[PDB]
Amino acid sequence: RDCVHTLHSRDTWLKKARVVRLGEVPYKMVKGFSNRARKARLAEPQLREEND
DNA sequence: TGGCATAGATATCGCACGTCTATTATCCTCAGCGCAATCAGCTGTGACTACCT
Repeated sequence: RDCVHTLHSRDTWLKKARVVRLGEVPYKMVKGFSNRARKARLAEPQLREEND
């Protein structure tokens, strides 16, 4: 479990008063969902998985 | 007598079927500007009268 870690978006990290370091690799590329993003993904499902 | 298949008995994990509160950028309102026919005051012009010759 100590090797299992929780993650947040860069915007959510900033909300948590955290700034991602330069060049940091994405620990998890996952589904992205925001108002404009959600509507765009509903427009076409091919990029719903491709957002990451 | 003894090796073990063959199904009775039983859970067991996977696929599928219900809710739930938010990994992140809206909807009306009042004050601030604008545009077009009167109306009035600044300025020009004529009528009346003062002054140098």
